[PDB]
Amino acid sequence: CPLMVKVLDAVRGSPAINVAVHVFRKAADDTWEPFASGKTSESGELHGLTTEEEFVEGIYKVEIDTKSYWKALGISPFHEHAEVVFTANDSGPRRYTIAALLSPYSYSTTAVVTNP
Amino acid sequence: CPLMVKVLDAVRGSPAINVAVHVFRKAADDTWEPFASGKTSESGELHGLTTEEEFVEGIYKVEIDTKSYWKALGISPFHEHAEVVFTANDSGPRRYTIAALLSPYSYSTTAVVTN
Amino acid sequence: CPLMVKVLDAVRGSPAINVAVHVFRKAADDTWEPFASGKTSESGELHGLTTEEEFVEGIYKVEIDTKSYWKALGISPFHEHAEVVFTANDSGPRRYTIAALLSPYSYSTTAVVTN
Amino acid sequence: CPLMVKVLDAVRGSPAINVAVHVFRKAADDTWEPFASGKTSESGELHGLTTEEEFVEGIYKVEIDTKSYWKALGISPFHEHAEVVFTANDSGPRRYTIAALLSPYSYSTTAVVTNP
Ligand SMILES: OB(O)c1ccc(/C=C/c2cc(O)cc(O)c2)cc1
Ligand SMILES: OB(O)c1ccc(/C=C/c2cc(O)cc(O)c2)cc1
Repeated sequence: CPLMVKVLDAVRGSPAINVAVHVFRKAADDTWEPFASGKTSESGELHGLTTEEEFVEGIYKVEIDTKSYWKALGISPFHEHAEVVFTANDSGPRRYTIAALLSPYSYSTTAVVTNP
Repeated sequence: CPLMVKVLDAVRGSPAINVAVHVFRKAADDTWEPFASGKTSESGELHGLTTEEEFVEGIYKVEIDTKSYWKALGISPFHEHAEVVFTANDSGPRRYTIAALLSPYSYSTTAVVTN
Repeated sequence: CPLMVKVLDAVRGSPAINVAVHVFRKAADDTWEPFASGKTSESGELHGLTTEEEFVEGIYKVEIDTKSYWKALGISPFHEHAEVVFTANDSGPRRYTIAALLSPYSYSTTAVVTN
Repeated sequence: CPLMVKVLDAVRGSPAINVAVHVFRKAADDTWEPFASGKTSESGELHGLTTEEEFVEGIYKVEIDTKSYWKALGISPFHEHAEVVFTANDSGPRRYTIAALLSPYSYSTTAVVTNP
């Protein structure tokens, strides 16, 4: 798994389950092209977004749909979503974990980048 | 001052000074149009971005140029920038502070919304 | 004001008001002796804890009563309190702001140390 | 594993490896008694601190030695350590993950609490 997303809920102390995630990749014309999407599992994890072959060098945006997550719990949150934008694989293939910790008016995000 | 942005450095324990910040408002065609911008002060703060009259309900994006900040310090960072996207809502008098706490591979952001 | 404490609420997007805060200084016997305390203001801030003369180098603990804050809101929290333990060091004129951003099962804290 | 600790490094974008962790439990006389200790692995995880039988109801403190971690990397950090204090198992047995994300002048901590 070259790219994994993990989402946690800071209000409930739980994984954030069924969170929609959309990944885009910047194209040659500077537009964002759809690249992959999915939703988090019962463990707050989203695996299988892409493959080693498909995950080439580029600028990627990981959009986490936090607003829909909170609304389903009856909370009206501040943000529309949480976006994570980064250059990937420009020094060769790496494994990326994008983690986010969510609250209704705040979020934290970090990356764990490893060389296989 | 209906909108203020505050940026802090989690590595050095200081305000993040001279950081470029751009604010955009979502247009009817779903495109991001420039709304306001500036550079954070010595206290890591950016004031005077807009006025009560101009800051109507809508979807706004605050883009913080974190990459340039870390590069200026010789530190290789993860993110191209930090983006904060939110809806402004009229529900009594509201002032919005968007705060961001920066590290090379991580950031936190919160909103402090007061009367 | 060599030491200020600022507490924010990540659930409601507001200052955390009327939060009890206790500051301790580590004694020679390795026990925590009370140093200063108060309750955060309407802006989530606690000023006037100490003076330049009293705030000497040493190890300090700031304890924030997060549990009472969440209980007052009907929310069951994880932590008994939030504790921030640090050394004050003389290295030119320093002012310390200890900030904390609170959620029911999580908190972030940072130090803003300036001249 | 009723109690696990996970530590991440926000400067390097990596697990925080070889971080010392000490767990204490409040005794009847209100003193902190040593309960368990260990250090994080190459994945930033610390498993096997305790057992279901030993991890009874109580108030626990998890002390993460962040200062020693940073000093070994040549950084002089702000905090002495990061402390996490919580009541455990007072509504019956739960599984606890205590996570922390570290920077030299800041840290974030969250808990993931699950019912097996
Ligand atoms: O079970 B796991 O593999 C696991 C469990 C918890 C985390 C938490 C990460 C995290 C991210 C943040 O942005 C802030 C924070 O305090 C913690 C990661 C992996
Ligand atoms: O105008 B002020 O006096 C002010 C306003 C907001 C902050 C926010 C701090 C903060 C701390 C964290 O640990 C995490 C985070 O996202 C933000 C600080 C000072």
